[PDB]
Amino acid sequence: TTRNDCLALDAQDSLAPLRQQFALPEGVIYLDGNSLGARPVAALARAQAVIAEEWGNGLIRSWNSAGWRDLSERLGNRLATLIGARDGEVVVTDTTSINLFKVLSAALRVQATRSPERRVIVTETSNFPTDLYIAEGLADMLQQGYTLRLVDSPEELPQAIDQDTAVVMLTHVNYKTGYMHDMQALTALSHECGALAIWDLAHSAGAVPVDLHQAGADYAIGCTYKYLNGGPGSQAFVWVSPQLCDLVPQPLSGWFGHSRQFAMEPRYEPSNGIARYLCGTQPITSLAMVECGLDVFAQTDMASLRRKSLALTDLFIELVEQRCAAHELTLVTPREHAKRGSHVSFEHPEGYAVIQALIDRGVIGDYREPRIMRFGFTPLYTTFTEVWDAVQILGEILDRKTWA
Amino acid sequence: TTRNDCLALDAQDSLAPLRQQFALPEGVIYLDGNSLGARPVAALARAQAVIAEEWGNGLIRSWNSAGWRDLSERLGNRLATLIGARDGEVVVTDTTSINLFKVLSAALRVQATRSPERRVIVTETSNFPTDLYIAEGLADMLQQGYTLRLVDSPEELPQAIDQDTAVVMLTHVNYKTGYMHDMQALTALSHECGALAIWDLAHSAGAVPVDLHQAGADYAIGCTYKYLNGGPGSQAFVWVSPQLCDLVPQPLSGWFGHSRQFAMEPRYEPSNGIARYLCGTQPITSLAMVECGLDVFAQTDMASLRRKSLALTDLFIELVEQRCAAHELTLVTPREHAKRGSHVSFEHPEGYAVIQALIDRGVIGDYREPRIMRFGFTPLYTTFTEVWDAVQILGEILDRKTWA
Ligand SMILES: *Cc1c(COP(=O)(O)O)cnc(C)c1O
Ligand SMILES: *Cc1c(COP(=O)(O)O)cnc(C)c1O
Ligand SMILES: [Cl-]
Ligand SMILES: [Cl-]
Repeated sequence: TTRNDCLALDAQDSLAPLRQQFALPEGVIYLDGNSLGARPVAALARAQAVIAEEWGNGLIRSWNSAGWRDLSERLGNRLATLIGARDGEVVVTDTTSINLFKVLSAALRVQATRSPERRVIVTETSNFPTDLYIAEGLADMLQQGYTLRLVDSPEELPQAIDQDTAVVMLTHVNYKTGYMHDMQALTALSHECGALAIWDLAHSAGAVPVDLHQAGADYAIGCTYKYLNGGPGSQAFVWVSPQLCDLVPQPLSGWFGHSRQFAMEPRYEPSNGIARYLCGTQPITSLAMVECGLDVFAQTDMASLRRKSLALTDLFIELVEQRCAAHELTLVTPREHAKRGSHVSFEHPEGYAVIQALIDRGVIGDYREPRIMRFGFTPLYTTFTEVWDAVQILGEILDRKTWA
Repeated sequence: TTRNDCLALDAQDSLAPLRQQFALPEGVIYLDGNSLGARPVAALARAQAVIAEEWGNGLIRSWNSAGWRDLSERLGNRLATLIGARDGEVVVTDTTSINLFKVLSAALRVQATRSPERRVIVTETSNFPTDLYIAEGLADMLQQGYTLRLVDSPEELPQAIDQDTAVVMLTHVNYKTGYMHDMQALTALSHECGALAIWDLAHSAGAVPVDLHQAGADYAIGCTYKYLNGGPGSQAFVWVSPQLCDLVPQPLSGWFGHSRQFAMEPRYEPSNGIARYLCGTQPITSLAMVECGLDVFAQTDMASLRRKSLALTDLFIELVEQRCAAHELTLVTPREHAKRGSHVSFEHPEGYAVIQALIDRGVIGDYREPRIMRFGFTPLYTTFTEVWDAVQILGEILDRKTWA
């Protein structure tokens, strides 16, 4: 592959116009949109309106006159289009850690009636730390004998899922390796074994095709600030299968989840449907900007984005081997597309130092322990040519030992 | 009292210059800053910088290069100055409902070791609904025999607090009546009885003098979007007495509360101190604007604000009686200052209709069930003359039966 081949790929790229809907800083090749999505141009004006007009002038009236009262649900309805969910099934609220607590609590309470004695939550050792920590906090508070089974690889999951399994809790795309689980198959296997399946979509929603209904998933959660480009710390989302949602309340039972059809008397009464997963007053300025990120996706579809994403990661892996073969890089992301998300990770003995030398030259990925260099490929605003230019900078750094 | 007396009060008002630090809409007399605080002028430019510069240009780098990593703690440190807390004791994160869940869980777990068999959480029937609902959700998830004792008036609290009381959970200023508890005395009595004391400061922080250390309080939570003027749905805060903080973990154990001195391995390890009450990634744009509200308070103190607040509520009550005596208004807020917060509530048979007729004329309070008309007085940006003008509009409405 040559630079000219990459320039041609960009010329043929039907998604090219969508890049213009983002305000990217000059000179930067941003390969960390899997950790903080780049900014849609419209986010600035949207926030200016929330602040100056809705808050500043409307004040408390804006709960009605600016639509704030149903923002979590309208945003959920938009996001649903990207994950095989329907209207009235998704809300955007709180954070991924919090939402996981809500659905894991709901799942264990469903299984306490259905199948008591089931006490194990199966997951992976390399799961995103907060998912582990939240599951550990919940189990520690409940007692007992709720315990966590950490499995050291994806292939060991089937033997760890058995009659003792209350819940299988997995992040669909591994935050370190970029390995992608087969959602439908691991869900079917969880159900076969009697367990409910909870999927963290942080590295999936807006990155790869997801269809929660088709997969038979029970609960899901994820972030809007990564591939969905919602802004820094923008609120997470939660989806619950209509089969399960109204069976039990979730424990973070704040007033926004109270039924809207009856007055707020001393006794909590949950809303029918997903609105029961609402809790408290949401940071509105940050919440409103989620819309700007979602709006860009409306101009294409996840099949088209998946296609460009695979072309970008294929190109990155190929170019790194082509240009940097004579250095000590080890691919940790699967070569096989069905097991691949939208990022690529290489290990390197001085991976931290190389990542910082790259950042020092405007090529921004990130470092994960141990020794992993992670690069996210975001087809909405990443070009093929900038992949070439990024690898050339990496090659220059490695050849010159700039990292030292 | 006359309008000219009010004009003179404004001329003598040493706090008058602080009003100019808020961008208020023309023609509005805003008496709902106890529900959504008015906008500091600086909030717009602050958000513009977060969006355009920190997010848009800095991207993921801003976790370091814009201070995002310690924002919750720096904001907590600022807020601490207003509630008798010290550095390293307060964080601004999540919402009041969520934070209450964190501290109530911590309190019950402390009491499960200290004094098992204690199973009652005492509170009031007229407590803000979400506080009740969160306590109900937690008790319902734990089991058992955790139960809630709802007390129908402030004077009935002493007899409800006994040897069975794990926790006394109270909102310091009643959201409906504006009645203010004696924090120090009810805390002392809770401790005398063996209970821990949790105080919701939603209608207290930034409104009345608070000193959590002097009061001997165990845990506290509150909002930044009311009297602290942080913006719509701006994040809540939580304080924990240093005596208790490190005794147990709180159950919403997300990664931001992990110790910063050690790597993020599979096992959660809480930070020493208040940082353990952090959980997940916070909505940064909304969080940053909390600073603008806190900054105004730095230019005065809570004694001075308390003084002007009492002068405003005294004036409102007096003017309403002076001008509206011949109508069916019933004062529900205590006349006695030591039992009074910073708002005034009147009951009226058609209270809802009167509140909307007032809103229709730009005088904005709110309606609480049943039949309560609530008006918040915010000395940072409320003038004495606008109190006069508001009452004159109320008088015109009542005389003409405009509410019909
Ligand atoms: C305003 C208020 C709340 C708000 O709760 P959120 O979870 O922030 O919506 C809670 N409790 C009390 C007493 C309040 O006054
Ligand atoms: C990004 C990410 C999170 C973030 O959690 P917050 O509570 O939003 O900070 C959680 N889990 C996974 C798998 C992630 O990729
Ligand atoms: Cl990540
Ligand atoms: Cl309120």
